[PDB]
Amino acid sequence: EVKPNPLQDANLCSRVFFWWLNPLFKIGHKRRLEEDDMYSVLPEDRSQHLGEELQGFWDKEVLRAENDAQKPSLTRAIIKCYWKSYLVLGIFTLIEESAKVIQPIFLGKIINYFENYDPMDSVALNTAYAYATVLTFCTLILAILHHLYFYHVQCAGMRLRVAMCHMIYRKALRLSNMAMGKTTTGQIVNLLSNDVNKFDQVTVFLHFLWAGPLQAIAVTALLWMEIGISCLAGMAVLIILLPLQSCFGKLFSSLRSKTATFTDARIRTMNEVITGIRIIKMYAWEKSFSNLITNLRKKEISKILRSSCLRGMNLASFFSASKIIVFVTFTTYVLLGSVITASRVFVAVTLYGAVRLTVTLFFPSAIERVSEAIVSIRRIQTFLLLDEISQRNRQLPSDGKKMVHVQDFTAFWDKASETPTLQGLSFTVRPGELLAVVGPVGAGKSSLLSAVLGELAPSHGLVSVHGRIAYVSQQPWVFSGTLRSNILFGKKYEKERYEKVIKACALKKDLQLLEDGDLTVIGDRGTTLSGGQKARVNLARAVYQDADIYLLDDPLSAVDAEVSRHLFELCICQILHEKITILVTHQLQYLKAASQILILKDGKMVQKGTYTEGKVGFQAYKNYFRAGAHWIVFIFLILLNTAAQVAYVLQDWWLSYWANKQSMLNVTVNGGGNVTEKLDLNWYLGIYSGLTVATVLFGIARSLLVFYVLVNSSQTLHNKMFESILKAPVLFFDRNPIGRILNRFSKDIGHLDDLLPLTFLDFIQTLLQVVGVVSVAVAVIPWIAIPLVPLGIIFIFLRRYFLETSRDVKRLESTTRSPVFSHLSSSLQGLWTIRAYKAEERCQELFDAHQDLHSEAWFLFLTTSRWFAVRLDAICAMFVIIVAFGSLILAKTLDAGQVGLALSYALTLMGMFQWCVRQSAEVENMMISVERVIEYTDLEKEAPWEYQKRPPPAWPHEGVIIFDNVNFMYSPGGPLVLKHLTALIKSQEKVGIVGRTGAGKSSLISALFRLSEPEGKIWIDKILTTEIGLHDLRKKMSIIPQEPVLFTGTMRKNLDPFNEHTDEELWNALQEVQLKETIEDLPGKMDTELAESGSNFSVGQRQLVCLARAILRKNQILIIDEATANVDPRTDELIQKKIREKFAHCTVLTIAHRLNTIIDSDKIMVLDSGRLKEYDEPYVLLQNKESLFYKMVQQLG
Ligand SMILES: C[C@@H]1CC[C@@]2(OC1)O[C@H]1C[C@H]3[C@@H]4CC=C5C[C@@H](OCCC(CO)CO)CC[C@]5(C)[C@H]4CC[C@]3(C)[C@H]1[C@@H]2C
Ligand SMILES: C[C@@H]1CC[C@@]2(OC1)O[C@H]1C[C@H]3[C@@H]4CC=C5C[C@@H](OCCC(CO)CO)CC[C@]5(C)[C@H]4CC[C@]3(C)[C@H]1[C@@H]2C
Ligand SMILES: C[C@@H]1CC[C@@]2(OC1)O[C@H]1C[C@H]3[C@@H]4CC=C5C[C@@H](OCCC(CO)CO)CC[C@]5(C)[C@H]4CC[C@]3(C)[C@H]1[C@@H]2C
Ligand SMILES: C[C@@H]1CC[C@@]2(OC1)O[C@H]1C[C@H]3[C@@H]4CC=C5C[C@@H](OCCC(CO)CO)CC[C@]5(C)[C@H]4CC[C@]3(C)[C@H]1[C@@H]2C
Ligand SMILES: C[C@@H]1CC[C@@]2(OC1)O[C@H]1C[C@H]3[C@@H]4CC=C5C[C@@H](OCCC(CO)CO)CC[C@]5(C)[C@H]4CC[C@]3(C)[C@H]1[C@@H]2C
Ligand SMILES: C[C@@H]1CC[C@@]2(OC1)O[C@H]1C[C@H]3[C@@H]4CC=C5C[C@@H](OCCC(CO)CO)CC[C@]5(C)[C@H]4CC[C@]3(C)[C@H]1[C@@H]2C
Ligand SMILES: C[C@@H]1CC[C@@]2(OC1)O[C@H]1C[C@H]3[C@@H]4CC=C5C[C@@H](OCCC(CO)CO)CC[C@]5(C)[C@H]4CC[C@]3(C)[C@H]1[C@@H]2C
Ligand SMILES: C[C@@H]1CC[C@@]2(OC1)O[C@H]1C[C@H]3[C@@H]4CC=C5C[C@@H](OCCC(CO)CO)CC[C@]5(C)[C@H]4CC[C@]3(C)[C@H]1[C@@H]2C
Ligand SMILES: C[C@@H]1CC[C@@]2(OC1)O[C@H]1C[C@H]3[C@@H]4CC=C5C[C@@H](OCCC(CO)CO)CC[C@]5(C)[C@H]4CC[C@]3(C)[C@H]1[C@@H]2C
Ligand SMILES: C[C@@H]1CC[C@@]2(OC1)O[C@H]1C[C@H]3[C@@H]4CC=C5C[C@@H](OCCC(CO)CO)CC[C@]5(C)[C@H]4CC[C@]3(C)[C@H]1[C@@H]2C
Ligand SMILES: C[C@@H]1CC[C@@]2(OC1)O[C@H]1C[C@H]3[C@@H]4CC=C5C[C@@H](OCCC(CO)CO)CC[C@]5(C)[C@H]4CC[C@]3(C)[C@H]1[C@@H]2C
Ligand SMILES: C[C@@H]1CC[C@@]2(OC1)O[C@H]1C[C@H]3[C@@H]4CC=C5C[C@@H](OCCC(CO)CO)CC[C@]5(C)[C@H]4CC[C@]3(C)[C@H]1[C@@H]2C
Ligand SMILES: C[C@@H]1CC[C@@]2(OC1)O[C@H]1C[C@H]3[C@@H]4CC=C5C[C@@H](OCCC(CO)CO)CC[C@]5(C)[C@H]4CC[C@]3(C)[C@H]1[C@@H]2C
Ligand SMILES: C[C@@H]1CC[C@@]2(OC1)O[C@H]1C[C@H]3[C@@H]4CC=C5C[C@@H](OCCC(CO)CO)CC[C@]5(C)[C@H]4CC[C@]3(C)[C@H]1[C@@H]2C
Ligand SMILES: CN(Cc1cnc2nc(N)nc(N)c2n1)c1ccc(C(=O)N[C@@H](CCC(=O)O)C(=O)O)cc1
Ligand SMILES: Nc1ncnc2c1ncn2[C@@H]1O[C@H](COP(=O)(O)OP(=O)(O)NP(=O)(O)O)[C@@H](O)[C@H]1O
Ligand SMILES: CCCCCCCCCCCCCCCC(=O)O
Ligand SMILES: [Mg+2]
Repeated sequence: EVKPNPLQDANLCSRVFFWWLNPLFKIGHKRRLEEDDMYSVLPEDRSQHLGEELQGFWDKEVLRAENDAQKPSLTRAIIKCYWKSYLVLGIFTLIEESAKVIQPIFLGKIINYFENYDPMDSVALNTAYAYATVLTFCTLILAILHHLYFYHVQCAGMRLRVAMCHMIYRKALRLSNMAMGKTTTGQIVNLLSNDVNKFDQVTVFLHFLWAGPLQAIAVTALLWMEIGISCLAGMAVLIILLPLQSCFGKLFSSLRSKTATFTDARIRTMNEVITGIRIIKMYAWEKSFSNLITNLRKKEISKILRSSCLRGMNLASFFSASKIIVFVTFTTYVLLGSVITASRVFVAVTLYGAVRLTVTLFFPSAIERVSEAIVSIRRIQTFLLLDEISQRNRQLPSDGKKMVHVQDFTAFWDKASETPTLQGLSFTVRPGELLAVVGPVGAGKSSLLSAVLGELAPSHGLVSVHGRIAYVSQQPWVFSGTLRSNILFGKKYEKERYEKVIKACALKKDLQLLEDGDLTVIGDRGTTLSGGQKARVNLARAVYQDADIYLLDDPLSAVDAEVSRHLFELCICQILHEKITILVTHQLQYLKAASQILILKDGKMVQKGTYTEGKVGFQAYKNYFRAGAHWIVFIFLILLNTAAQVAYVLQDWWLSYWANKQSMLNVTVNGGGNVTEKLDLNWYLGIYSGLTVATVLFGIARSLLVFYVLVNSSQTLHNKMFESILKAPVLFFDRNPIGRILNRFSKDIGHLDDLLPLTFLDFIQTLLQVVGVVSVAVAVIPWIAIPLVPLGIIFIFLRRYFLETSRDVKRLESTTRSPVFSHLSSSLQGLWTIRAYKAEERCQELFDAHQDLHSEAWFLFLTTSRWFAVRLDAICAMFVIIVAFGSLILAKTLDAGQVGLALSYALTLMGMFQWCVRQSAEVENMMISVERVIEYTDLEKEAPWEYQKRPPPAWPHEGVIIFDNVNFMYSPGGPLVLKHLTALIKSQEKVGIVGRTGAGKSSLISALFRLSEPEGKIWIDKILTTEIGLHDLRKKMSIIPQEPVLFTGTMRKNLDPFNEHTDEELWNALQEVQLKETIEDLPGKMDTELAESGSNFSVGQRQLVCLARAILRKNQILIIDEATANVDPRTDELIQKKIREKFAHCTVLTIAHRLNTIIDSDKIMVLDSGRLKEYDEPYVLLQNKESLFYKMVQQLG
């Protein structure tokens, strides 16, 4: 196979340290990874194996439920399948919990040694060394073993996901027709896409369901044994932290919902602006959409700011939660009359930190993921119990005959429907005869196709279909694979028959067309073909695959007569000599190749007659931030962050200093306790309370400020983007697909509004916490700086060596995930022919291969992530060992408080470091959206809407426009389309100027509607067109598009978005233009909210309302962008009467392919190669004596 998984031959040490992954990274560092550089899935992880095992378990569960007469449970089957393999990992989770719980005990033993320091006690030093050895043993167990266990847990989750997908596909291939109608293909694709990924997550935290509450209990016990009932107080706060935060989360969700609605609305308008941007710029309607989007964005940014404030409050609350817990518990401790010591204080601090992280991060996450997985299992289960075809029976004996007969069959697509689709049909088919049903679609040719017991199971009829069915559908379908596979469809390669189809079936054209040849791989979803090829290849599969019964829904209609005649002589008469030839047709040639004709209506068979009857630079970050706020604000922000972290560390430093001062104090004030230098509770307690209050306040302020500045940056960037895009040239929209721009406006902006601020704030917070831990350790033991310089350096290199590969693997997993869904989708389009060919196992194997490839991707992703995690935690464990033992080596220059503080922070460095590195990677990956946003933010814009000119009103005094040696450039650096066009429009005249091409007539538009870029001297109103701004130029030009599109919003906004017409004006304007009978009946009257792009208005009414807007607009000219021809005839007679008296107020120029629309026009601009050779009236031109007019009259018609 491919390079076999080294995990098979990997020994225990290599598997724990992921040593076997080393070669891959090497190649991952040498070049770019592909699918060939991949590792095959393990034999026990193959999709077929897991699918079969879960099939057995689920079938057993179904049988048990049926025996005991209750609804079967999928959760029961999943548990009964994976519980043995999961409880062992729960064993390891017990071990991990025990190590995490008992590490602070040995921390307290070392600190107690420091508390009772005696330089002459060697035995105490040896005991402390042994305690440090046990502590580092525990942290290595925690470091390299939680990661091996985590990889196994994630592998279990991936196994569950793969088995579930195999289950779903196996069910889908056996789904029913009416069930297919009940459930859409989108629902099933969604099941494979987002509803099954939850199983990849729940398994991560499932064991915590019993690990969290238990560990918590244990911690409480230990805490009691240290400080008694006071510990409970701290625990109480932790408990309070569980509901309240969850409660706020609920509120969070609510706010999110509201924002969603606004976003959708905005996005809708976004689509409506980008798809019809040409029209928006054509009509000079930019102000209306601009203000509408401004209002929508303002509301959205208000709701997003509220949600961001809530999330920032949550982050600040968790950041300061440890201090609140410690402050409460130790204030209770001191106020009860006790005296604090470094050992007990820092044991309590470490235990509280561990238990708080567990209880407040893993347990609620475990509950949330379990609930999501439960609802997903419920949905997937109700799909697996979705009614399947009432059991599709293996076909009845194909005993050499072709005896089929239908006698008063009343069974349809939906049995409950009383309206007959097919019945009356009562005939008998004999072996070898050729039949061919021909006639109108009717209501049952599909039933004759499905007469293979597809969807017409006989309620009263009885059809003995014998033989092998070759079904061809209305829409031919081509599956994912190689052209050999689609032609072959499981059949063995037969060269001569393949040649036979290439000659008789005339596929040599396709051989020529394919870019690779006879080895050409069918593209994804089989696109490397055309409709003729898919229909022909369906018939080709049937005839090559030498089936017996051939059901063809008009495949010879699509193909040409040559191939059709070839298959009658060669195939239908000779090769398909003893095959069923059900062929619907409408030409006269397959009508005359047939022997029997079937014509159908609702049910009753009328007759049976015969014939004669990579990274983002500092510029990106700088522009994002300076887009956020003034650099003074950023100086204030970094000062606030530093103050917050300083207060966070100093709250514990105050406890440590109390301990250090307390150590000197124990020496004189405790042992020599007669003087009773009682600690001034007011003084000491006040500084402690002030420090913790300052920590809380500074954390809250920093979180709020970061969120506010980032959200403000997002809002300014979005506003700038809309303003910039609104001024984008039509060239940008022509070059860039609509989907690309819509995606840039939707996904990146959603990122910048939701994910980027939160991730950036979390990364900054965690990085500051890590820096605080490192600085505490360095401050306590300065020599710790010496080994820290190499370690960090190594980390940097390591990071690169991972990322350079990691991104690639991630990219690979993205490109390997969409094929699976497409194959499922492919199965859904052609399920009929899949069941027709009895090819369920082949499609199952193809889906299994697609899933196995994606399983390779997912396995690589999990394993590489664990490799990096193992090395990072090894670095952190090395740091903890270094701190604890360098503390032990000297000890002379250190006291209990400093050692306790430093060790507790080293004991917390691990999780924080993991969070910070992964979050930094996430931020760096997500900043590509910011890069794209800045790219759109600075695209080239056109001339300003108003320049300086500003003509006096009543401007279109003359309406005279001329062109004077213009050399047209359609696109900069493109072809030449107009060279010295010299038209003449008189003053104060109901006369117009029109060109023809989307760029020649747009040249006219550049002169007035402003959409192309003519070079030549242009005289509008005896003033050059150039000096007039965009809108001040766009204002006096009325126009009708090829497709008079309609925009979502009120009816009032569509008729007049600028509100320049008084109400009785719209009333009498629509009655004069006769739309009033249509609009009076509209429920919204004038302010009717239109449907999706004006669905209710007819196309005749859409052109009518655009001409009507122009009429209220009261311009003197109007351009019909080749629209006098694509006019509905009531409108044609109408528009003739219009330019006689109704558009009398607007000038129409009729350029068209409908000659009747142009004979009436006063002037015709004849153009060859896009050039005006002759310019005079049509009447001289229309007769025979004329050059080009006579050519269009002759040849063009
Ligand atoms: C995960 C597990 C949790 C429980 C547990 O294991 C790991 O935690 C360990 C702590 C250990 C003690 C630590 C300190 C010393 C001092 C040392 O001093 C020798 C002095 C001599 C020089 O050799 C003369 O100077 C003798 C041994 C002793 C008492 C350990 C005994 C075993 C203990 C109890 C272990 C216990 C089974
Ligand atoms: C509700 C939450 C879940 C359960 C739990 O947390 C809170 O509820 C707490 C009750 C605590 C015990 C109450 C009283 C004492 C007596 C004391 O002094 C006398 C000693 C002498 C008595 O016979 C000889 O042992 C020693 C400690 C002990 C046993 C407590 C231990 C911790 C315990 C089990 C805590 C436990 C983890
Ligand atoms: C959900 C709940 C939130 C918080 C809470 O429980 C859980 O946290 C507990 C802490 C308790 C105090 C701890 C110790 C004592 C002992 C005794 O005073 C010493 C007497 C004598 C002994 O030798 C001289 O030392 C009297 C009672 C007192 C003050 C407790 C009162 C109730 C308190 C405040 C509890 C409070 C309701
Ligand atoms: C965990 C949650 C956060 C809020 C809270 O619990 C829930 O946190 C607890 C702190 C408790 C106080 C701690 C200490 C004392 C001193 C004692 O005085 C006799 C001392 C004696 C020897 O020192 C003679 O001097 C009387 C009781 C009192 C005031 C407690 C009252 C209840 C308080 C306020 C609790 C409060 C409701
Ligand atoms: C602290 C004590 C020790 C531990 C423990 O007890 C208390 O903590 C509890 C957490 C409980 C689960 C939390 C959430 C759910 C989801 C729900 O599914 C959605 C259904 C809904 C969707 O809309 C309605 O349809 C099903 C129940 C389940 C899995 C709980 C199971 C029992 C559990 C494991 C309990 C466990 C024994
Ligand atoms: C990012 C920033 C880099 C620099 C910096 O912050 C973070 O690093 C901090 C460390 C601080 C010192 C720590 C300990 C002491 C000892 C004591 O000196 C004798 C006192 C004696 C005679 O007065 C008493 O009897 C007090 C002062 C001193 C030197 C601190 C000074 C400020 C310093 C330099 C801070 C400085 C602004
Ligand atoms: C981004 C953040 C900006 C600020 C910050 O981090 C990064 O900068 C660090 C400065 C550190 C203190 C410097 C000096 C000491 C003295 C030491 O004792 C000396 C005794 C001596 C006798 O020989 C040596 O042995 C005890 C600790 C303490 C107070 C430090 C605590 C942590 C502090 C506050 C850190 C603080 C959080
Ligand atoms: C921008 C940042 C704002 C905060 C901050 O930096 C800059 O401001 C600094 C002030 C520092 C303290 C100055 C003096 C002392 C006294 C010393 O006690 C000697 C006892 C005895 C020995 O002989 C005397 O004779 C212990 C250390 C301590 C408390 C410093 C702690 C760290 C502090 C709080 C620093 C803190 C990180
Ligand atoms: C940002 C935060 C604000 C500032 C702050 O944290 C950071 O900085 C810390 C430094 C601490 C002081 C260090 C050393 C001394 C020793 C001794 O000095 C007696 C001198 C007096 C009598 O002889 C002369 O008249 C008494 C205690 C004192 C002043 C500490 C008190 C608490 C202080 C001010 C802490 C305070 C909360
Ligand atoms: C940052 C925010 C501002 C408010 C605040 O946090 C949040 O700031 C904290 C500082 C605390 C005070 C510090 C020092 C003392 C002196 C002591 O006695 C002195 C006697 C003698 C010297 O020995 C005088 O010369 C009495 C208590 C008192 C006033 C504290 C009270 C509580 C206070 C006000 C805290 C308060 C909650
Ligand atoms: C972070 C939170 C906000 C700020 C704050 O709380 C915590 O940080 C503390 C800094 C403290 C002062 C620093 C240095 C000393 C000198 C020393 O000795 C000289 C005084 C002498 C007479 O001149 C007699 O001691 C002790 C007193 C004093 C002035 C502190 C007072 C309390 C203050 C103002 C606290 C303040 C409210
Ligand atoms: C984000 C950054 C992480 C790293 C870092 O900043 C923040 O963390 C700070 C901790 C600082 C030390 C704290 C305490 C002291 C004691 C003092 O005692 C002199 C007494 C006498 C004998 O020399 C004077 O004559 C000497 C200096 C020293 C060791 C600091 C050095 C600078 C350090 C390492 C800082 C370092 C750049
Ligand atoms: C790149 C890294 C930056 C940090 C660091 O490494 C390199 O820079 C080093 C400088 C060292 C100090 C130098 C001088 C002295 C004087 C001495 O007083 C007795 C003097 C007597 C006997 O030496 C003369 O003969 C006490 C110790 C002290 C303060 C050192 C402490 C450790 C320090 C801070 C080291 C620290 C780990
Ligand atoms: C804690 C763990 C320690 C080991 C380890 O993980 C962490 O550290 C990682 C760093 C990786 C190396 C980075 C760069 C090079 C480049 C090139 O050699 C240049 C040679 C030239 C440079 O100066 C002269 O020597 C070839 C590859 C090599 C050596 C990488 C190999 C794999 C290494 C050793 C990884 C290894 C698994
Ligand atoms: C300490 N910390 C910081 C942090 C940041 N934001 C938070 N936000 C909230 N709401 N709650 C928290 N507890 C929290 N914690 C952590 C710790 C662990 C993980 C964690 O769940 N998992 C692994 C990786 C697993 C994963 O989440 O994908 C890690 O990187 O530490 C996340 C954040
Ligand atoms: N999915 C379906 N659900 C219900 N009824 C259906 C379905 N598909 C087809 N029908 C029935 O069949 C009718 C369509 O005519 P059909 O028998 O498919 O003609 P045809 O095969 O399209 N003929 P031609 O186009 O000339 O090859 C429908 O109007 C229904 O009566
Ligand atoms: C304490 C953890 C810090 C993590 C922050 C990331 C620091 C990365 C510094 C190097 C950036 C990348 C250098 C070029 C290589 C690349 O293309 O990624
Ligand atoms: Mg049909």
